[PDB]
Amino acid sequence: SEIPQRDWFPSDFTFGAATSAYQIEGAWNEDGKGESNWDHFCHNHPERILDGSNSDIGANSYHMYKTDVRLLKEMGMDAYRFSISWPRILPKGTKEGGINPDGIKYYRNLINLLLENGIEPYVTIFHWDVPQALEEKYGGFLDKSHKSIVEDYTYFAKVCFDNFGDKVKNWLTFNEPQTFTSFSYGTGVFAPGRCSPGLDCAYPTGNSLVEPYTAGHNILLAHAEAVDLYNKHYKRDDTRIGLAFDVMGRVPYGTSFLDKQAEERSWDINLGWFLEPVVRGDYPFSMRSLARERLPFFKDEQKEKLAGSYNMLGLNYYTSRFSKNIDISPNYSPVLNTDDAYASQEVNGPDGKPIGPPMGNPWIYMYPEGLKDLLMIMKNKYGNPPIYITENGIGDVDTKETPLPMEAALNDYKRLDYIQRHIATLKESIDLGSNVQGYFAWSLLDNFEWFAGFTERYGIVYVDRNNNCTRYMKESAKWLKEFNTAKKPSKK
Amino acid sequence: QMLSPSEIPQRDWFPSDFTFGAATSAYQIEGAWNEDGKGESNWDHFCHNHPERILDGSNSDIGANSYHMYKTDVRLLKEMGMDAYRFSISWPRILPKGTKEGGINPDGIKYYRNLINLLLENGIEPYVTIFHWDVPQALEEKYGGFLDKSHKSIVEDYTYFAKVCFDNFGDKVKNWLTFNEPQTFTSFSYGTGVFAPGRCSPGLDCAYPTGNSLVEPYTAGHNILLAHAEAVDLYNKHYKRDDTRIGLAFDVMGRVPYGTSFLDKQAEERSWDINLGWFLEPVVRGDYPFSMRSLARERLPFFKDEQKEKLAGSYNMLGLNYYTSRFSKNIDISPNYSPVLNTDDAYASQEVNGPDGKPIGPPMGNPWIYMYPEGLKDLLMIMKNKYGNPPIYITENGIGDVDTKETPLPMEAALNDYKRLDYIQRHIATLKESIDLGSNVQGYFAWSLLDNFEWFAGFTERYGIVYVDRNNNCTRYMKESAKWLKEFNT
Repeated sequence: SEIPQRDWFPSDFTFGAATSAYQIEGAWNEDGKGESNWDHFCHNHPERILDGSNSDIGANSYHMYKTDVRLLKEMGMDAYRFSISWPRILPKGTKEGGINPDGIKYYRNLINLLLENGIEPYVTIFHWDVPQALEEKYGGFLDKSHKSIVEDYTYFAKVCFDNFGDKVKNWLTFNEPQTFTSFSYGTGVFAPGRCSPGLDCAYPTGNSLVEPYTAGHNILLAHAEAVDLYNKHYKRDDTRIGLAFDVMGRVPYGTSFLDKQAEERSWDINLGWFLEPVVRGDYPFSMRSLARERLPFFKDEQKEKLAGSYNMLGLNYYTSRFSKNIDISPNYSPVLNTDDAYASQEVNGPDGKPIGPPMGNPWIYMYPEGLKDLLMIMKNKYGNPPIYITENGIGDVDTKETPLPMEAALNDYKRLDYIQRHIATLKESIDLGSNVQGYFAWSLLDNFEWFAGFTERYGIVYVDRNNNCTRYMKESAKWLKEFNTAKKPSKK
Repeated sequence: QMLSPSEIPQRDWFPSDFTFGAATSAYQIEGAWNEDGKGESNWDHFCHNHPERILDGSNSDIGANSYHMYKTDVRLLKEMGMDAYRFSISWPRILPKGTKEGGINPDGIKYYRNLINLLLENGIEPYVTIFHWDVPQALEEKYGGFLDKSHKSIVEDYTYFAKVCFDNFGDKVKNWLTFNEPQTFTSFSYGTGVFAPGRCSPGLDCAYPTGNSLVEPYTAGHNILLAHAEAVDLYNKHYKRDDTRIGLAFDVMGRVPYGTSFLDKQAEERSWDINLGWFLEPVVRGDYPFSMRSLARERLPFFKDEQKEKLAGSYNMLGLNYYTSRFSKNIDISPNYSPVLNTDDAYASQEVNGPDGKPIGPPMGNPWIYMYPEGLKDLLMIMKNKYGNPPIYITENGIGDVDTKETPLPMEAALNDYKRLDYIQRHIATLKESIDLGSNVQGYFAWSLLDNFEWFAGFTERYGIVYVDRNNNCTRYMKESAKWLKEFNT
């Protein structure tokens, strides 16, 4: 059968689940934790969240992590990817502000419990939760000096290396810098909600063509400094560090050679943006030729620290899009930073049919082939470095007007089928030379899905918010459980 | 060097309808530069006023004296069994003042009709290049020729010259090429300035460093495209017959990524674009390559919709002048780098020697030709897979034997041109390989039926398959290459 079996993959292969701090933790202002950009955004603009909710409680994992670890254990996961709340560790976001003991202890307890149970931690240092104190001091990642945020982020990473480096062997400095920059300062659907005048976001007094690039540049400088620090004082033979990129596969809209060029520019604007800098030390050629002065140059010293600043890389894959060419002409001018790719990303092809089957929410269309394309690109174009699919899954719609019955939410067969197909694609990719080494289902738990609030459940484990956030294994989780039971069965 | 007799191309390797011929250009072989009322050209002017810009300080006042010896040229073509002969028309020989009001020169019309008729008499099909770099000096002084900032005068004057050609030769000519190597013409004439009028950007070494190597080449190229579009429109609407065809020929050097980095693949891409796509894409889809627009920006003119419409599909066939290839190496956009020449807009260095230190192919003698037939195959695959697999003619292919005063080439050695024969045989063989791969190539023209004036190289290079003794009344002598071609076609 083509249904994935654990013996399809090497003994060393890794299978886990993933979450992020703001999305599952709760205890937003408990035990000294400082306010983050998201606490601020949700509390100030509930109307910018689909269901007007916030993650004050989320999945209450700050108090229920032991149940989280138990389920991970029961499912036989090899690893668990989670993030550290910058403001829970440093309430004022700086060294000056001081470290929060309860924050350090929370993560220390989680990490130790995971390891004791034989589950390897894959820690995301920054998963979009910027301490509000930094946002107010210098705009956080919008820091025009390119110094303040780099120093503050670097110290944050230092505190993580100092307090957890003896137990953590896998680090991810940043999660989806492209989504973060483009959504936060481009379309403004993410905190702080900035965008160009004329666009519909909470603060249409920004610049979608510039701020996303300013933020991205500071993120890359911060990543380079943190990795430099790591390699000089905390690096160990068995530890790895990198970052995770959000990536949607790209496929030519039509047959014209122009759509092939459009496709290339789209991989560039989405993946290339942050990938090429850590691979070779600079932005993709296409981006420098189109964004021009809006895309900052790197000093030679920065280019050096940037090139090769990873031991592994994560890819968060969910869907794909058809790329359609847009010619450079006097009748076209970019509005969003993503418009600099001179191509429109389409869900539907020229025949009026979606690239793949819709999975339920507004943007996820199933197209496993896209993942294979992505892996072949990493293999053939970017040196075939160690790759971990740090995120993959779907969100089941559940709203007040369209309630999702718990029994139906638990019988998540679409998610199961989707997960199985992507794991199968990983096997096909491996048989073609891909250096992929692990897979993480996104959302061990149903959680706060940013601007979607609680309208989408991505968990393999159901969280009953109506009843003390009690957890319930869904069919997907149960299949993963049997899948992980043994590396190599006997009889699959 | 020169291998296996079982590899030697045979005529039956190609379809009965395939076309094999030789090629020349007006200024290079005609001579009679000011005879029978012929007007002065940009090249007459350049060679006369700037002999130091020509390797041996020569000029083509006589060339191969084909204006008078064309009957012998036809004879040789006939003897070699050539199916066709590609030659060009001298704009100034037809229109001394390059304009309609300047009048048509009856002696010019006569000359070409005699050549064309004699060719057809001997069963040789004429392939006529309308413009082969010889602009009437009168137009150059009037508004700068293709530098016309109005983008109207030159288009009108060229369209009229084209009309005179269609009117007076269209009855016998069924194969037209509007322009020869537009990229070479624009870049060399206004970029590096090695070609007449010899303009370049201030601070650069050329006869007239008062131009702009980042704009003039594009202005000229833009006018050339508008001129081509107009001429083609005119042709289709008044001269096009079911059995006649029109197009143009592009100069093309193959491009191979320098190293294994994906960056060199992209550099190779931009290079094919700046060299070939610059003029190919406009005639294929009505606009310049995306890469060029993203890099040259406003230095690359926009087309009016009416023009994009006339440009798109303005050809029934396409010519490719192929001689060698280069390794393309990436150059990043940065505050430390600034383009100087229009060709620098491609952000890539063109290298002869690869990362292993070996030349892309064996040197053929002159300073730039390295034998790499595989590059021709790469080119035909691109044409087939990316640009609609249109009918293709290799309108130029060959090598130039160095023959200077310092190091004179013994005539006997000049005639035993085995290196050229080898090169010719290998590229023809490559056409057979490309055909088996789906290429829609329909013909091959060895460049230089005769040793001629090789532009800034003067007479230091002999590209002919037929030797021309300029010392003894420009007498012609068959070289080994010609003798093999004779056998090939028989």
